[PDB]
Amino acid sequence: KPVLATKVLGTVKWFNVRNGYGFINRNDTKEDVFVHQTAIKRNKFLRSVGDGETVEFDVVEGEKGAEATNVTGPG
RNA sequence: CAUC
Repeated sequence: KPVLATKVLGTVKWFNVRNGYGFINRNDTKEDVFVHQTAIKRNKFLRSVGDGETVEFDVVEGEKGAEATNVTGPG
């Protein structure tokens, strides 16, 4: 819910489409942030990002820790 | 739905 950062750039460490989640390493802090499938903006569809992709996102405080939201391409 |  609470927004912790906007317009953050990061690289997908891994994203597993069977479990519907993965992690993004933030470029500004080098910390991993959790990314759930629901947090990825709209892309025969499978909501997902690829290992090694650079993405742009917001960081919010979730129940179990910091997580990415509004995940998109960097433009 | 927290390291596949």
